[PDB]
Amino acid sequence: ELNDQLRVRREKLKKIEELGVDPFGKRFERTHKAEELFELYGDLSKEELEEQQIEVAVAGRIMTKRGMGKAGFAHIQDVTGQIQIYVRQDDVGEQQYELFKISDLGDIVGVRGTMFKTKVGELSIKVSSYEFLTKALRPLPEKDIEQRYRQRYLDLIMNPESKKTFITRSLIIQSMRRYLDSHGYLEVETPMMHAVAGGAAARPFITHHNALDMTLYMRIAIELHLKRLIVGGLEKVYEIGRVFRNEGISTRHNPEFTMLELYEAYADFRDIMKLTENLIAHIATEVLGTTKIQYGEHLVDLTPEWRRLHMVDAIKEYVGVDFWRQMSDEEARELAKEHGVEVAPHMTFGHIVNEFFEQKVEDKLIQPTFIYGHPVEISPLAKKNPDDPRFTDRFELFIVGREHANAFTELNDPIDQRQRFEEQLKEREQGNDEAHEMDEDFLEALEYGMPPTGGLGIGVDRLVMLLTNSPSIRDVLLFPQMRH
Amino acid sequence: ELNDQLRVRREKLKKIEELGVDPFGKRFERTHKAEELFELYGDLSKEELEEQQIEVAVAGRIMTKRGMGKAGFAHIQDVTGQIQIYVRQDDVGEQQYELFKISDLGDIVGVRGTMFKTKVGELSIKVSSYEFLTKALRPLPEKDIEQRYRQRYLDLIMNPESKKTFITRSLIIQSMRRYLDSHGYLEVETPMMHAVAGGAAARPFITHHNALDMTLYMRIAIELHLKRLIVGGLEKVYEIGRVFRNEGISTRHNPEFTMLELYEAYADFRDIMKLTENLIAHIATEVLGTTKIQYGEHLVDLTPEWRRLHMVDAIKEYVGVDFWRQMSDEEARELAKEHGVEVAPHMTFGHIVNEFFEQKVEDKLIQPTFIYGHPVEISPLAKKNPDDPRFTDRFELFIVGREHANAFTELNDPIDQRQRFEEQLKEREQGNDEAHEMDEDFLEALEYGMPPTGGLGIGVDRLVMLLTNSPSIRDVLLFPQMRH
Ligand SMILES: Nc1ncnc2c1ncn2[C@@H]1O[C@H](COP(=O)(O)OP(=O)(O)OP(=O)(O)OP(=O)(O)OC[C@H]2O[C@@H](n3cnc4c(N)ncnc43)[C@H](O)[C@@H]2O)[C@@H](O)[C@H]1O
Ligand SMILES: Nc1ncnc2c1ncn2[C@@H]1O[C@H](COP(=O)(O)OP(=O)(O)OP(=O)(O)OP(=O)(O)OC[C@H]2O[C@@H](n3cnc4c(N)ncnc43)[C@H](O)[C@@H]2O)[C@@H](O)[C@H]1O
Ligand SMILES: NC(=O)[C@@H](N)CCCC[NH3+]
Ligand SMILES: NC(=O)[C@@H](N)CCCC[NH3+]
Ligand SMILES: [Mg+2]
Ligand SMILES: [Mg+2]
Ligand SMILES: [Mg+2]
Ligand SMILES: [Mg+2]
Ligand SMILES: [Mg+2]
Ligand SMILES: [Mg+2]
Repeated sequence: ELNDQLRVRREKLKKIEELGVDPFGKRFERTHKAEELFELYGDLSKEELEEQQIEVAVAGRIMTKRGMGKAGFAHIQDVTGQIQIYVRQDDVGEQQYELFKISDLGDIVGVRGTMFKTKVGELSIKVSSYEFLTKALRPLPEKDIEQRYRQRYLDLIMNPESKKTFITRSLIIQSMRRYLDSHGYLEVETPMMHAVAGGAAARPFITHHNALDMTLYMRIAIELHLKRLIVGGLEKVYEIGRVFRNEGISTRHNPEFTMLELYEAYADFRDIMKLTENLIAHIATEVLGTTKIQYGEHLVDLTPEWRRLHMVDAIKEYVGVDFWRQMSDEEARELAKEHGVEVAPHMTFGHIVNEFFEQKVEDKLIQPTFIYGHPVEISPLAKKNPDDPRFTDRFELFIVGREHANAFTELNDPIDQRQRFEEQLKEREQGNDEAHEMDEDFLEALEYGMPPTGGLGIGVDRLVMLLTNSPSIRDVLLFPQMRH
Repeated sequence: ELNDQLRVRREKLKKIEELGVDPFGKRFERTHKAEELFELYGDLSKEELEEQQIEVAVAGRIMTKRGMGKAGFAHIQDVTGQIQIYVRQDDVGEQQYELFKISDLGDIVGVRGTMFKTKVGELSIKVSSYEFLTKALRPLPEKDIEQRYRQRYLDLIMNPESKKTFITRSLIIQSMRRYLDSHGYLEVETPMMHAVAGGAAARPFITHHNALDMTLYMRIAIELHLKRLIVGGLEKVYEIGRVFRNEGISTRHNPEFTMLELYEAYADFRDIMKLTENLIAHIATEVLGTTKIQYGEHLVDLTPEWRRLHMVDAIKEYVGVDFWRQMSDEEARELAKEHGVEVAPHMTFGHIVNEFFEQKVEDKLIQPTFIYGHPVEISPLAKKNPDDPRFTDRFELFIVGREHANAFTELNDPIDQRQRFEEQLKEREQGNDEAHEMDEDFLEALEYGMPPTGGLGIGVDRLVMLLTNSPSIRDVLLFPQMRH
């Protein structure tokens, strides 16, 4: 097992050093990637290749190897795929051949040679120069799901498919910045360490600054500092960055994740709905070529315009209870009991409406849907709806049964905002340890005047999951948080 | 007094509501920015303007106001600048004119009207519709440095040159990603919360995950996880993200900053030198239009190729001391005493060489200089130079007397690497509380084989300071860390 093959690999390490070669290599110049070779010469016949003597230089990890006396084959793998190499002793010389023979699966090498096809028609490289680049002290794993996440590098090597999800992830984010940049939004960087962790309902990670002897909280949202920039007059700003929440992991939750937050002065949540469907459609179109995608067993149509549905109307359609009716908190609690909806001590009418939605409705929303009108009690930073103040002009985007975005007509009334924070502090006294805390610096900012604004927050990891048909967030994160 | 002004603004808020207006506004559609207006017709005589009746719609903060009677003026400011508005009671009507009259400096408004020039020919908007958008409860500052950092929004409103710095910052980062993307590097996101804080010599911020009951350290570098991706076979990766160091602030230090870390398989530190100068020169050319820049009292030429200077040769040129000669630790300590170079208990020849450089040489490196050959003792993750192993194939980029980048031919030998960490542990016991920790997970990764690689780390904030002629990092960070 270990120390077994391990001792052998250490032994070969010394043998290589004794042959006057650096077992960990120097720089190496390549001319092609494996895939490029196939694209360019894959359809040429054995004869055509012999007549063109195309010389190339490539490098990669040895994945397979078969020795045959004075000559041998091996498949080396680079970031684009595998290419077979053929090494003959009489061609590369005794010294280089000795290096080929001592080479192990896992070792990394560089080669120069001419393109040719074997009798089975496999495009290969007839090696003229064999360069040893790096000795692998451990063998490639036996070719479990957890190892893929615990040791991502092994996943990337053994499951060539896996890298594609991450390449696509980069294209998704680049497409996102392209759209926002071209539409006038300024990409900014605001603090990730806050005096007060606000902007969302979540438990924060607490830390300490030694030199300044100060308690800091990793940000649970980007909202409050971006709003300060709107007060500052920047008008259109966005930030795609890490957010941290001290909470358990799930197929859709990781303690550190990437969120897009953006704010636009002079817009309201209806404008943000349009921006959201356009942005996501733009991304899907550029990256996948279409807005009609497959996710799990669902055919999801991301083609704008998406469905708009008030949360109360959603509960009426999917459950049957009509919360448009003015009722007491006690009446709402009774309904919750009758319909199997779990509620907490601090909850009143608004919280209960939301619980009805989350527990009995949201998982049925497969096609992109803008659920709007969130009760005021759970929307401390959103402006109340003018017609019915029990609700706010806020919406959440639901796709394949989960929330992908959250946005609102931002609350810019400082007096109302202070009141919302006071109500949140009261909720905390009643058991809601996720309630928003007071932020006087933020209220001060609002007092200098924040224009009417439309704000948006998108879970980038979740969007990447949707567009790559990944069932878990652990599949779109290179190094997801692992349990002890 | 200020207290008096607050009461007044508080009462005006009530009078506006009494006028049936939402004092915090609704969405407002605009057609132009203040600067666009001047660009499109800042020279068009009042005649043509009067004939064309060019209707426009803008919005912004009232910075100045003047006039009495049934006609008045005001200068509103948007993200691009200021534009004078002319409001006449006989045009907008009684109710709207009353709103104009009650409007305070600081309040935000939207207007629709036609372009025109006053007697003095000042481009202005002849208002046809006056929309009150937001009441400022606090007065704008009457037209302190640290105060501008504490309330960045006030700075952005009162000082237009500051906002430009941040717009330029975004352009610099955009230009950086374009270059890297176009040169084949894959943009990735790796963990910011680590089991073991490694990749640099620095004190970490410590935190705790409750549900997992796990101690986590905010990353002090991005290196170790990116190296895992190189083992993973990704070949070219980069990440521009936040890094956290539990240390005091300075003219070029903030507890959380942005760093670019990049790794390229099959390249060495010389290749990285070229990449670094080409990248920075590219960004300068794109953003400033030239590689000739000004920083403080210095004229800095960023045109490649930059000077390459070995640390030992730099000390010889500036201090008159030669460290190429083989010498004992005591001989080095003797030289340190003679030249007034402070040293710590855990220091030997290698550390002392670096102390000579940092204490007597670095501040004089104004023009871009690649200082290379750092002693192995202070380079635990860099490969030793083949000809003189007392030094490593590492370089730091110095410009205007400070370090902007750190890079090396990566140490891919797992056996050597473990030994480097062991020597680091020894130093920690000798008083070096910034010594690197023993990362078994990282060592395991190298044991599967990491190809020869060239790595780079650039302080983005410092690069932004350089290209925006900002004397402090506090000038290029929207919200720099404030003291208590
Ligand atoms: N820790 C947990 N473990 C298991 N189940 C849990 C759970 N927390 C909640 N659930 C369950 O998931 C369902 C919905 O819960 P909700 O609490 O209503 O929604 P959420 O998934 O927690 O996102 P959040 O409400 O915080 O979004 P936010 O606007 O702040 O932020 C904006 C966007 O950021 C993204 N986002 C938020 N948190 C994220 C995370 N930790 N990881 C990745 N993305 C995240 C999302 O796209 C979100 O729309 C319910 O069944 C609930 O019980
Ligand atoms: N906190 C402090 N306050 C006052 N004086 C101090 C100080 N720390 C050091 N000094 C003094 O500055 C001079 C040089 O000290 P050094 O310790 O050699 O320089 P450094 O600025 O600390 O860069 P470092 O070595 O940590 O960067 P790294 O490659 O790891 O990482 C790669 C790149 O990241 C950037 N970077 C590193 N730390 C940063 C930070 N905290 N903020 C912004 N950028 C940073 C840089 O561009 C660096 O090249 C000496 O006089 C020293 O005493
Ligand atoms: N929940 C959150 O993280 C919010 N800060 C996302 C943005 C909502 C609209 N302002
Ligand atoms: N000291 C640091 O932060 C290094 N991780 C910067 C990169 C050096 C080259 N690998
Ligand atoms: Mg949550
Ligand atoms: Mg939610
Ligand atoms: Mg949400
Ligand atoms: Mg430092
Ligand atoms: Mg240094
Ligand atoms: Mg440095």
